[PDB]
Amino acid sequence: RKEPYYRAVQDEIELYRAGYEARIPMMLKGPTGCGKSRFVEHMAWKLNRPLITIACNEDMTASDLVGRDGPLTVAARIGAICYLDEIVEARQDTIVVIHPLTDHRRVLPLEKKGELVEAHPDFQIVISYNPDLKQSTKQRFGALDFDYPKPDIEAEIVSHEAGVDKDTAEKLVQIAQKARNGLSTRLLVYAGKLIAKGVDARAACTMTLVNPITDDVDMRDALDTVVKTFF
Amino acid sequence: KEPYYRAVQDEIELYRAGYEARIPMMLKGPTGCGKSRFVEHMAWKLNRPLITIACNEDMTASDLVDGPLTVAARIGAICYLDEIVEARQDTIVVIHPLTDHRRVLPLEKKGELVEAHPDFQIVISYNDLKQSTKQRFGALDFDYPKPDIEAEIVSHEAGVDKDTAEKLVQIAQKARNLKGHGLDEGLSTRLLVYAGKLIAKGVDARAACTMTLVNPITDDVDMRDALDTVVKTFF
Amino acid sequence: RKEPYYRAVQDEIELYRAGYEARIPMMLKGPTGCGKSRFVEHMAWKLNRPLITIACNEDMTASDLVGRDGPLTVAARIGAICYLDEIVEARQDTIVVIHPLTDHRRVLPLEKKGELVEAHPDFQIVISYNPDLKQSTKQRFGALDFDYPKPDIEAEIVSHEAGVDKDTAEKLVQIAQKARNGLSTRLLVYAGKLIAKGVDARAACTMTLVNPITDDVDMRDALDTVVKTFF
Amino acid sequence: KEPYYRAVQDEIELYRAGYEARIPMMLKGPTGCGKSRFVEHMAWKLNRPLITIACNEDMTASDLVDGPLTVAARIGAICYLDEIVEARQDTIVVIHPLTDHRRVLPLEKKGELVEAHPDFQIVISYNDLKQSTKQRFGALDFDYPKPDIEAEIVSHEAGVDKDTAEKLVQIAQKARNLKGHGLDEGLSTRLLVYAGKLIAKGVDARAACTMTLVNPITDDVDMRDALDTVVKTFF
Amino acid sequence: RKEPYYRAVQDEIELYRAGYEARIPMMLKGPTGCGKSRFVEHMAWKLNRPLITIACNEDMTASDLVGRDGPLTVAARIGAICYLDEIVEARQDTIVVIHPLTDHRRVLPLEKKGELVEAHPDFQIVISYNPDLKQSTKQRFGALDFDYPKPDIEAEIVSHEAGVDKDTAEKLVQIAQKARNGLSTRLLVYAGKLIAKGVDARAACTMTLVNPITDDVDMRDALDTVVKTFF
Amino acid sequence: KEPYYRAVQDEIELYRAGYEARIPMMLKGPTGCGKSRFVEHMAWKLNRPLITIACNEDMTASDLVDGPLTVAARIGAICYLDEIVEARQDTIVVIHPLTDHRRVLPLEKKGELVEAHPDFQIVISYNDLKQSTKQRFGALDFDYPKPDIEAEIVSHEAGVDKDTAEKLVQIAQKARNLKGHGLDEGLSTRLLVYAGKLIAKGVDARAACTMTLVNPITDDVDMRDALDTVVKTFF
Ligand SMILES: Nc1ncnc2c1ncn2[C@@H]1O[C@H](COP(=O)(O)OP(=O)(O)O)[C@@H](O)[C@H]1O
Ligand SMILES: Nc1ncnc2c1ncn2[C@@H]1O[C@H](COP(=O)(O)OP(=O)(O)O)[C@@H](O)[C@H]1O
Ligand SMILES: Nc1ncnc2c1ncn2[C@@H]1O[C@H](COP(=O)(O)OP(=O)(O)O)[C@@H](O)[C@H]1O
Ligand SMILES: Nc1ncnc2c1ncn2[C@@H]1O[C@H](COP(=O)(O)OP(=O)(O)O)[C@@H](O)[C@H]1O
Ligand SMILES: Nc1ncnc2c1ncn2[C@@H]1O[C@H](COP(=O)(O)OP(=O)(O)O)[C@@H](O)[C@H]1O
Ligand SMILES: Nc1ncnc2c1ncn2[C@@H]1O[C@H](COP(=O)(O)OP(=O)(O)O)[C@@H](O)[C@H]1O
Repeated sequence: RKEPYYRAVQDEIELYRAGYEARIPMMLKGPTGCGKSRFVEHMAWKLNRPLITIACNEDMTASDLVGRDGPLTVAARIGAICYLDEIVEARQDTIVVIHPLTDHRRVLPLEKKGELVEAHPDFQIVISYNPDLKQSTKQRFGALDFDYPKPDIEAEIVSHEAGVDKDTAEKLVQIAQKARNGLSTRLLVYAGKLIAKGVDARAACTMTLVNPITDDVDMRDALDTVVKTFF
Repeated sequence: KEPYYRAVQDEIELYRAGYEARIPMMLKGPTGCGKSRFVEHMAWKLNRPLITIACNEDMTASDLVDGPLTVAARIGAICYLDEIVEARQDTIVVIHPLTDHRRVLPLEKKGELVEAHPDFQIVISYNDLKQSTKQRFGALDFDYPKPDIEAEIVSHEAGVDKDTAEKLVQIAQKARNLKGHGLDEGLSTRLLVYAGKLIAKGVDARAACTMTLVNPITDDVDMRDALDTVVKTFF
Repeated sequence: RKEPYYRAVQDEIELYRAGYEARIPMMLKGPTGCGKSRFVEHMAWKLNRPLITIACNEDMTASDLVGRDGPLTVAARIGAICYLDEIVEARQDTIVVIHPLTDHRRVLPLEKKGELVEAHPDFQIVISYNPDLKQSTKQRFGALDFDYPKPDIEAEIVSHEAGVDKDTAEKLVQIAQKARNGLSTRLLVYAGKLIAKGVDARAACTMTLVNPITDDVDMRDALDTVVKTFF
Repeated sequence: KEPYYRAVQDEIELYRAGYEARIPMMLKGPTGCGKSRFVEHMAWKLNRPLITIACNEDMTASDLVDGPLTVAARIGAICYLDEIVEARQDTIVVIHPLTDHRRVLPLEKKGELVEAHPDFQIVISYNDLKQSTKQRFGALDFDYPKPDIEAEIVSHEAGVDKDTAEKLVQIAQKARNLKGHGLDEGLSTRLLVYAGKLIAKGVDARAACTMTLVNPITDDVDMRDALDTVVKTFF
Repeated sequence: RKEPYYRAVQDEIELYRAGYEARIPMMLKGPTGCGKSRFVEHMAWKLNRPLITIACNEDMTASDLVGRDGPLTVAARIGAICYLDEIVEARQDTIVVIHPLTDHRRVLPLEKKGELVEAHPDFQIVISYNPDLKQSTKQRFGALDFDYPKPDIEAEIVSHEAGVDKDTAEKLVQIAQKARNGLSTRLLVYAGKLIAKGVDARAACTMTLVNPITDDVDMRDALDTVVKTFF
Repeated sequence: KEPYYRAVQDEIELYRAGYEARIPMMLKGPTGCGKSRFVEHMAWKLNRPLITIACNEDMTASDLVDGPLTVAARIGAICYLDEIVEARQDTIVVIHPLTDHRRVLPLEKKGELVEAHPDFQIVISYNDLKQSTKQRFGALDFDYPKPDIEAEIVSHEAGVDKDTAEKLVQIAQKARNLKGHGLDEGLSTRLLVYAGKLIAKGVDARAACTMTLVNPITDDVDMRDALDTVVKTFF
């Protein structure tokens, strides 16, 4: 596995490491595209552990999770980090399935199969939360508070991923900063990456910063005035 | 193999560089405005295979995931998923790991994980979707072409002379003017095409416009005659 | 196939013929029992083409349409006219299935089977619409505006189908005309057909014109006053 | 084989000619008023086989379509579909091509199309249905028979003397008077039957009427004693 | 089969016996735990007849009832008493399935199997109703009006089932009587049975009379004042 | 094999006699207050096998009914069904004949009826359920233990000294005070445990309390700093 590029905003990586070894289930909280998913993949490799990602949604059922085997069960048998992305989207009654894996009992009853699986001692559930869950689900997790990084830091992230000089990346950040009166950092990476293809700066921002997020016209010409301030 | 497409703006070059960065694109705009044909033109201009998916609700994970979306990932082909919003959401999130820096779709159950070809790109069409999904895309905004260009397209697609096409656009122009004033959506370019070809076959122009431009988009009688008023002035 | 009796009210039959040969999908719009279904069957035989009828409803799914093969697919392979009656009743997300058959692309992706079918060059979709659909579905169709025919004409239709003299048929029409302050022409055919069995004229109308349509009592004795005007 | 039926109106002759024209009939009216028994009497009087279908929601297309509805089409038998409104709607529309001038049900999947026998007729029962379906039927309106006739039926069905039957109808009469004033629906003839036969077996008439005429139709206590007041006057 | 202990409150047992032999379907109406289910089992054995109980619920379907064979069908073939407990809870469209068994026609169409079953001449449907059904379902049944028995009688029932002296049972009844400003008689049996285990009288009532029924705090200290009146 | 449990009240003796009468018990109270561990302690103290069921919605009749609930009936073991309300209702009513005087579960389809062992007991957990089901149970009301006892539990479970545990409880005390004033539910004992063990591993106590006591239960910022104020006073 190649190492995923994650730039630490604060002390979130040792808090996770501490939390991981300490048996406790982790919850990541923040807006869209603030590096939550990437953080997991960075910790998954840094701790030298397998990674299984689950894109949760409103139509996902329990048997999609445990099997008919399923991702959650596989993640339980082999020592893997099970990342339930977008936990809010999923039906909240399909998530109580993970409850036998989150407290001191660490097993998964596949009562359709008549089997009680072992939880590989190196197993942990991490979930993504933006920005509702049950209290019997919330209060079984430790929580990290993620957010869009400091302007200097985000500018470093954009330049590294999109492939543009600092001066352009700072402008993308300053535009984005005022744009969130959330707006994914990935959209800034897209914008810069387009500029790295000889695309008009405003057009690059129009494609990524004003069009994918809102279909309100007078919205756009409020964000396309702030793009014209810097670019 | 160039499919007929007339650019209204910088969409051809913007999508070009948009593909050069392998960025997931979203085509936004009204129905029948050239979105589905724009992809074909770019798939030809960028010189690469194209796989089209018509998204409905009875489209499970399996059929999207031997799977067409999986095929475009192997070959390195532009994957155009038309009308994504209609598809149930356990599909919309299937494309999520293909929108990451990873470039990878998980062929679970069946076996291995699939790392996509460097020439692969995912394209969707859009007028719901979550902000988690919308912000994974770059976006181009399509609207009905200006009278000059639109008439050229109609004339070419309908097989009618320039004069007839201009009048058809003129009718469509007077009808798009009425959105929020009686129409849920202005007149499509597709219906403009539909009209000229009835005319190109000898059908009375007033009748041809009635069954393609007036009737399909309106049930209200007093504003349907308003469109009929327009037709009787240009034809 | 025996020819279905269709009496032309105006220029709807050459407009369909013109529209058919011209690749465009047709939509029939009008009240219940104004001869929409019959018109299709008349055009189906007159153009010497196979006919597949689909009774759309709120519980009909896409796999009921394309197959698990289905009617729509069969209609696509062999050169047939696929008539989707009562298109408003069906779930509007199950109808976007026909979209790949209605524009210039003319195919049907059976992604459950891994097959892309050819559209037999003599294939067309016609739908029944009373009196909502998506704009992405509406604006792919040409539309004919059907309605209950002129009094003289409907009287001819009733006499031909029910089997009664003109004088009785005119009365059924005049009653119906004022009854629609819709009311199917078929109910008039039923009424006359009962009169052709030695049934009291008012009783024949009571069974067909006032009872099947409304369960409001004071409604009935408003329609049973107009039946007593003519009969 | 004549099943016991007493005509309240011209329903027997109206249905007779209604069948002679092979017209789809609908029986409208309250529950337990003789609708399901009227069909049997006519199926006997018109001298023809009869197939009855009890429509619920777990009645797919297959079970209606070797299928009973298909059987009546082959043989030429009156097909009585009881409580149509309860059935899911992909069934209600199965009968549509059998209500046309065609007289034909499509046995799709399995094979051929099925042209029905000239002696076939479809009958439904009704107190929802679309106007597209309701206007495919002729309709007869059933209501509870007038005191003279109703008592004769009760006496015959219950096996009680004329005097007892009249009082039971009298109780039912005073209860149908209260609809919109405390009762969702008046007292059925079926419950009137139920009462006499408890009485025909030696059960105290006040108790017999209580568990058949009062209790099954009312939960409200102060109007339940209102019905109990009626019972204690005739019994 | 051992005889179930049922104490007759009034003339409900001969009315059932009379109703049973007289072909008519029976309905039991009353609050929770007033001896409705027990009454059926008492009549089932006293009439020397097999008994099949069905716990109706909002997710129960028709095929759960008739088979895929099912309980209702089995109860129809062999001469058994089919007891549909909690009929209000079930989907009311899944219960019209029993309609062909409740009138003079006594059959069950398994149209999925292509079979019309005989109704064993000794077959009857009894249902539990607390305290809505369709009129086409209601008016096919005879109805018995059950209720919590007279204080003297209920005290006899508690002493017999729980195993406590009269004086304790009367107190449980008097507490319960005022508690229903329903409250199951079974909760009184539980309370006394706990007292028969050396449990504090108020604690025994707290576990059964104030805690299982309400989660309102100021409710509890209104019922725990009346428990302190007698105990 | 005694699992660590500290009694807050008479729950151990009340459940003891509650089992001696073979009465179905319900454990009521907030999440993470020791309900699931109380059963284990009693299953050990009463000297008998224990089968635990985690109830979700995709738990049909079959998996509850070779079935664990059936197993506890044969063996004579306490059957703890955790979070019953989450389970679909055709399961909640499966336990109904096991709550009667009969003591019997019907293994239908598969065959015979199953009479349970005299040592069998059914236990559920609860904070919906019908009154028909709730009144089939005896009930014990659990709440978070008083500061003395709670700190002892935290200290034991967290592996921290008495002083640290008391402060953690103090923080939890100041947070349970805020329910109805900004919090949907007070701080669990489980999160109190979670905090001490980060501290028992060298994590900064202010950070440890932040990610276990503050962050998991609050999204509102101005009252999240209110909890942060509390943390900065005790740590
Ligand atoms: N430390 C970081 N903070 C913020 N964004 C980052 C960081 N490191 C990488 N990114 C970029 O953010 C983009 C989106 O992050 P993502 O994993 O989608 O966040 P989320 O899971 O919260 O949506 C990635 O493409 C990545 O390049
Ligand atoms: N450059 C163009 N701009 C607009 N419309 C065009 C252009 N070229 C062709 N068309 C016509 O406009 C119609 C647009 O419909 P299509 O692109 O197939 O679906 P949609 O636009 O809804 O994705 C086509 O029928 C086509 O004949
Ligand atoms: N030209 C016509 N106009 C109106 N009604 C007609 C015509 N020709 C036949 N009919 C009669 O109308 C009846 C109902 O027509 P139908 O096909 O049900 O219309 P729809 O499909 O709009 O409900 C048929 O039984 C037919 O006999
Ligand atoms: N001519 C009649 N009119 C009214 N009721 C009758 C007549 N003949 C018999 N009955 C009795 O009335 C009851 C009507 O119920 P039934 O006809 O079976 O169901 P429904 O009337 O709801 O279709 C029957 O139980 C029958 O005993
Ligand atoms: N005659 C009676 N009246 C009231 N309760 C009784 C009677 N006989 C027994 N019981 C007790 O009532 C308890 C609950 O009765 P149950 O069958 O649950 O009533 P329901 O079916 O109305 O809920 C039983 O445990 C039984 O011991
Ligand atoms: N006697 C006790 N009272 C309260 N909490 C306890 C006790 N003993 C242990 N605990 C701790 O409290 C937590 C309670 O969670 P648990 O009992 O497993 O779930 P729940 O209480 O939600 O059923 C456990 O993690 C356990 O470490």
